[PDB]
Amino acid sequence: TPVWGHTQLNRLSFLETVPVVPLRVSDESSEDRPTWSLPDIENVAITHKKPNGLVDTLAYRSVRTCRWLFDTFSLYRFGSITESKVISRCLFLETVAGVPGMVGGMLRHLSSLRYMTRDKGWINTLLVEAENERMHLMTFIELRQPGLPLRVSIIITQAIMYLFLLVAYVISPRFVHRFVGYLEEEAVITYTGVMRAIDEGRLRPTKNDVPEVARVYWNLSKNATFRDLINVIRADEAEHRVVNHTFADMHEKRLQNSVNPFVVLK
Amino acid sequence: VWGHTQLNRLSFLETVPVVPLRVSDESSEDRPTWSLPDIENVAITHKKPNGLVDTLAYRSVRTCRWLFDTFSLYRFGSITESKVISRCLFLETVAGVPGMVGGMLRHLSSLRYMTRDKGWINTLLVEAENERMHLMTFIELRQPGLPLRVSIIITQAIMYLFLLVAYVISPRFVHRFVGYLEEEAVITYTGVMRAIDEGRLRPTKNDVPEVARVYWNLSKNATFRDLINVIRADEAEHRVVNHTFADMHEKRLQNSVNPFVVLKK
Ligand SMILES: C/C(=C\Cc1c(O)c(Cl)c(C)c(C=O)c1O)CC/C=C(\C)[C@H](C)O
Ligand SMILES: C/C(=C\Cc1c(O)c(Cl)c(C)c(C=O)c1O)CC/C=C(\C)[C@H](C)O
Ligand SMILES: [Fe+3]
Ligand SMILES: [Fe+3]
Ligand SMILES: [Fe+3]
Ligand SMILES: [Fe+3]
Ligand SMILES: [O-]
Ligand SMILES: [O-]
Repeated sequence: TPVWGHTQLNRLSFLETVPVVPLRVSDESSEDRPTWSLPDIENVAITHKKPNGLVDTLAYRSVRTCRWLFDTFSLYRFGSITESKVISRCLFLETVAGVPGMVGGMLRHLSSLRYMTRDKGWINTLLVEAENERMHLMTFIELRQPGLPLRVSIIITQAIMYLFLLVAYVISPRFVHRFVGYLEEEAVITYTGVMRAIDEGRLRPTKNDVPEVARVYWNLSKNATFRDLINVIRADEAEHRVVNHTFADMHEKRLQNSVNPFVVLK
Repeated sequence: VWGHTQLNRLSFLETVPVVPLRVSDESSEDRPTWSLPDIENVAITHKKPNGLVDTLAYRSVRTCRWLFDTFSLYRFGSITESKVISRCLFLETVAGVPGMVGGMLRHLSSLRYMTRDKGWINTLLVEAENERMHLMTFIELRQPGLPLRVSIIITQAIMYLFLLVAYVISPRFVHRFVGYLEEEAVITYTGVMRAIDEGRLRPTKNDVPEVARVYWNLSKNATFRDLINVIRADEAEHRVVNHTFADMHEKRLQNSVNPFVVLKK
């Protein structure tokens, strides 16, 4: 269908159409949407992959070290579970889950560009992750819109974590791939916790008007609940878990410059 | 069957030796869909410098071109096919950079500020994947020397850092610079097409590479000329797209909706 041809290609600008384009939520993201079956991802589960040497271990300790600081500073520990404290958590953390796949994608892109070699499907995997995690932010910001302290600390988090991820990937992209491996091992835990807690009525959900952004992106029928939204977000993290653990492994074996195994499922 | 059982496995390393190399996976699934006789009337345009920033973006490129052409010897002697491919190989390394840094910075901005991005990221990201496909194509038709492989490495560094600070200081200027660059590219890519029609240039690569034939949806009959003709249209999509995006900045419209994402749907 698209009416994009040479009369449009010889234009100077389309600045003028800008005021008459609708803001339909589906545009927020590309069409590489994830498609999960609620009854199948329902049985997603908590795994843990053994660290192989020093770098796998450094990686695993840092994620533990961070889970522990975060969990304590943020008071997630004592008090009952709450809607408020779940989404506030997911909101802040989702800002930093978006970074990794954009540094890997972006650097593997640049490498492809300077030794003029073929990437074999790695770049388009990482950037859909980055995107897919950015859409995790976009959903929770429909649910809780935070205030000035939490926002200022999100900005300093990105400054710090952009710098670490960036310079970690240049020196050991296995490290960073291992690190998201384990990062997501914790993401999966935290979310099955939230579903379990709904199922045992300890956190019975108030936000069931699932946002339009999330309905389009996960193709969810109108009658979907917070628990159904959460699960799918948890299913996404199990994928990333396997992808960054498969990617780390591949490096360990010196298979960086080999086909991205997840291209086949497509 | 991509479900829990696959998501609950730890690693898919054992699958690497059983997955085959396919040209269709070297990019995403967002491919140019051109029809040759339509895109034969792409054309050289020039946007008016609207103000001090544009004038600076334009005068940078014009000097980059003058310098590069006297230093590369483009104009010295006759057009040859080695001289065209040499050049476009060099330059198409540089060209993949801008969309990526742009795409990245905007991604980053939606995360820290928690704001809709409204279609820019992807367009700016497939824009980088496109230029890299041009590049993967040109690596098939020539494999450059050691001298040039070094010249290409160091030039990434200067250019990467340049756009990094440029896009943080002023995205208006970058998009314009990019818009202007892609005027010049269409000029070159028409000089070439015209050189073929005249017989001043007789390509020998009128076997077009596999990567390119499924990236662009061409036939095994299509030639060098036809390849230069789908690429040129890519360079004119980035010409408009980018001059529009930079008009959106000049007007404080850089957080409205990217208009092209309707111009598809
Ligand atoms: C391992 C951690 C939390 C588990 C966890 C979650 O519980 C959730 Cl809910 C998500 C989304 C993720 C996403 O990765 C996630 O990693 C602590 C990470 C702390 C930092 C990175 C510091 C503050 O910079
Ligand atoms: C020669 C130049 C421009 C013409 C031109 C072309 O002739 C071509 Cl063939 C293309 C593809 C493009 C793509 O954008 C292109 O811009 C100068 C480019 C900049 C440098 C060399 C240094 C890094 O600053
Ligand atoms: Fe994650
Ligand atoms: Fe996430
Ligand atoms: Fe190009
Ligand atoms: Fe270009
Ligand atoms: O996440
Ligand atoms: O280019």
